[PDB]
Amino acid sequence: EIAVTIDDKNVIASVSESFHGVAFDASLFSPKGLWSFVDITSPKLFKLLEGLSPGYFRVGGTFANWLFFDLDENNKWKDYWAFKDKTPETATITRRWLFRKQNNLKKETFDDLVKLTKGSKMRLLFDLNAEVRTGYEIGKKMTSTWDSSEAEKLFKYCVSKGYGDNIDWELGNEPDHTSAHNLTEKQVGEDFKALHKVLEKYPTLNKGSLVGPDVGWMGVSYVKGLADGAGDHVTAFTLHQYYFDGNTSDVSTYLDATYFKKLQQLFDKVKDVLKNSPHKDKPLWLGETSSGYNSGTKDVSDRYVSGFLTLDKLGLSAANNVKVVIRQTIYNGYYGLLDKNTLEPNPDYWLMHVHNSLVGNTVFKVDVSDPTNKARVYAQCTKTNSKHTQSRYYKGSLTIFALNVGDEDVTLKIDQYSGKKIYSYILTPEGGQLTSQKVLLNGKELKLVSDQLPELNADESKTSFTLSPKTFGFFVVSDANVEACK
Ligand SMILES: *[C@@H]1O[C@H](CO)[C@@H](O[C@@H]2O[C@H](CO)[C@@H](O)[C@H](O)[C@H]2NC(C)=O)[C@H](O)[C@H]1NC(C)=O
Ligand SMILES: *[C@@H]1O[C@H](CO)[C@@H](O[C@@H]2O[C@H](CO)[C@@H](O)[C@H](O)[C@H]2NC(C)=O)[C@H](O)[C@H]1NC(C)=O
Repeated sequence: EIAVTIDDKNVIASVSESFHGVAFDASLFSPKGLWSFVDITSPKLFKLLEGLSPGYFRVGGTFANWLFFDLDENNKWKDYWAFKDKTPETATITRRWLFRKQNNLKKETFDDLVKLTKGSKMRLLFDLNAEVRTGYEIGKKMTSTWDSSEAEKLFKYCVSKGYGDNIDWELGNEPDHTSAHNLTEKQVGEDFKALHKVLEKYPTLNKGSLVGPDVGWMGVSYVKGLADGAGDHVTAFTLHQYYFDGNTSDVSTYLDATYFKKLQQLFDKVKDVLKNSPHKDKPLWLGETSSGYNSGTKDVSDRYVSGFLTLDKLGLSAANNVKVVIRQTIYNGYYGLLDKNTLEPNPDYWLMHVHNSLVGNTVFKVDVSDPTNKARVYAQCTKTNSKHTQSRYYKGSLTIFALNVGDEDVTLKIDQYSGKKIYSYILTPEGGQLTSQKVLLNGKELKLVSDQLPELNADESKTSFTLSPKTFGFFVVSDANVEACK
């Protein structure tokens, strides 16, 4: 029904081996530390994160700009206007600042995060506070300089504990959108230059990635500002992306293929802003991404139907040589991968785990004949070393994956592999309901067991590349014997 060509001869991208990531929002902290519901210690969580490994665990977001390591009564910043209650005098001087005062990142919570990420083969990507600044004068002096004293308190603690081998750093978050000090593109460049100079003093903490500036399409000027100011010291540019407002959306929004292209346009805008930069080919990460902003869509974005945009994003990012995709959030909000209380995995968790199991980092271009875009196809090399695929598929195997938001059955006519052996991994909702919170792999429900991931049951009843309406899945062409994959 649908014509599909895969150019399996030309590698268009090579993503990170650590392609998958999850975000742990800094809004999980309070002045007293984590909210009481937050679980970063259950064996269960270690097993679920391992299922997305090797990957990234991002601690960050808007609230990172009022998080304080080991907050006590003597803290340097406690008497500073941006970290006190709003006054008539400070009420109109900021860019959308929330005046939430100070949250506490406790020593033992930072210990637990290092333990969790090390334990799960995840890197800890920590979002440092950018709104601790000197030189500002209310109503007189707009300019202000990043003050590294807070970051160095955490760096000294890391060195004291022998932490660092799995820690990556970023600084601030969406400065274009929310900022006490109205940070400019030039200031963010200067901030990253200054952080890189500090990290030079902590060599055990400076071997991983320094990424920024964590902006979406309205803030791409800050990517250019960061490239100009500190580009020679930045590993990768972190981008943020959401297709729509989750709060005004419903089940139909999550099936709407007109949204797909929003992601491509973000990548095009970044390439354009960088067109006159030595850093035009700097790796891009999605450092914080989901379908709906404003915490997603209640009782929708934690359900099966979230999977369509989730899968399209994973394939289109990889096709654009975006190295890392960090999903907002591991839990909390309506777009959580897990239930925040039970850690029970939502359908998007299972979709990411299956993608992580079957999909390697070498990427090919897929030409698909469907001007409607209701059917989306991607092709990358089968991952050969996942607990699933180890000694099961071998280098040269191709993983094709696809989604179908149409209300028809589609057959992908992939002539060039006609007569090859197909292993199918088809994800459908329990009870046929798009809002199901339970997902079937080839008719079997995916679930844990004494906190163990279930074995993936491949379906060897091949024959064609077909999707039922409103489904997605992966097809491993075990004997594709693709040269680029060897
Ligand atoms: C910092 O930026 C803001 C926004 O550009 C400036 O103006 C304020 O914007 C906020 C919301 O972001 C409004 O609620 C305020 O009423 C606006 N204030 C005005 C119009 O004065 C703000 O003046 C800027 N501050 C400095 C120091 O330049
Ligand atoms: C859109 O936003 C509002 C919050 O501003 C959500 O309504 C809240 O839902 C929570 C439970 O998740 C309740 O505790 C609050 O009382 C609700 N507040 C209000 C003001 O209604 C709402 O669920 C969101 N809707 C969607 C579709 O995501």
